[PDB]
Amino acid sequence: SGLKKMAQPSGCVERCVVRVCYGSTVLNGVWLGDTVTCPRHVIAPSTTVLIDYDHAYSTMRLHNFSVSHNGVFLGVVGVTMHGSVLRIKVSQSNVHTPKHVFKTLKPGDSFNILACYEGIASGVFGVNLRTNFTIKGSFINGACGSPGYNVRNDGTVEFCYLHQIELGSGAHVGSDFTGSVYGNFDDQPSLQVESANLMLSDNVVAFLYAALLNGCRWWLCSTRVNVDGFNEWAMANGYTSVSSVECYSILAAKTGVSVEQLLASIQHLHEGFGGKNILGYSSLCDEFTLAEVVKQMYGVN
Ligand SMILES: *[C@@](O)(C(=O)NCc1ccccc1)[C@H](C[C@@H]1CCNC1=O)NC(=O)[C@H](Cc1ccccc1)NC(=O)/C=C/c1ccccc1
Repeated sequence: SGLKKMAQPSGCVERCVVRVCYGSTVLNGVWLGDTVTCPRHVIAPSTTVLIDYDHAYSTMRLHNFSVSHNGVFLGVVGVTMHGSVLRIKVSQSNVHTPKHVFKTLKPGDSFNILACYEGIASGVFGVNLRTNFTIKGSFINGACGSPGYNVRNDGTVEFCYLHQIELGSGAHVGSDFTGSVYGNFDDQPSLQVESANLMLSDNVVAFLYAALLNGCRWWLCSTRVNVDGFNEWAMANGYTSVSSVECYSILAAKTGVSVEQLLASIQHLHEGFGGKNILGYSSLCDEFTLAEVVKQMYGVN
């Protein structure tokens, strides 16, 4: 039993990370085959004023790159720019390149961030892409380029995030590997503020199924609320819509509690826990996808 917000093992990704230097600026790159992808502001001239990236890229000289890994040398052959990322071609093909694909996160999706500095993985943690296209992460200076990823069952790494910026709120933004910044924020020192963050209802439902299956039932209401009724309530209260109730059929089954009843319970529980806890949490928790709960409670053989 238990529910921990865990990260998929980081090993396959650790060996794809590299230090990318331009001038004196240093951040992380993701080396797959003979390409290091990395955030493009490694070439930015300065933080305070708006950056002409077109100009920076046209005036960018290869001789000021230095791409290393654990002290070893990767040569730069050339550099293209694609949205907010550079694709640095390099002389060696990363022998540790994993079977991978590039995949763009929708909000609600969960993924793993490997926090890296100077091309070295320092930490790993799970996180959800929020409705406002930010994540709540922990990144200090030098964390840009830290990759985010998921790993499928066939061992396939889905590379889906490259850390780029921290908004004034503390919320974190990155791009996918095509260079599209999540939520169409700009990788500039500008004043951008994120929309309001909604509670990811689906994840709250899965959380509550998990609580049930871990013998935590005190909160459970005898009220039922249908999907349309819930969705309407949600808009008014800072919550997302809830997906088809059939998604949860396995957990409905195993607990004998319907989504409808959990949706209702969500509404009462919105008002506070009264000093009680649900699996340790003191307010409702949307950290966990359905898939996470199912995998964590049932997902071996
Ligand atoms: C990255 O780690 C990074 O770009 N590092 C470059 C670097 C500078 C100095 C020494 C070593 C490396 C960093 C990550 C931030 C820092 C704290 N937490 C983070 O997530 N990114 C930034 O500092 C960026 C830099 C930048 C990018 C693009 C254009 C200009 C500057 N800046 C910001 O995150 C703050 C800009 C901002 C954006 C919106 C609203 C307010 C402020």
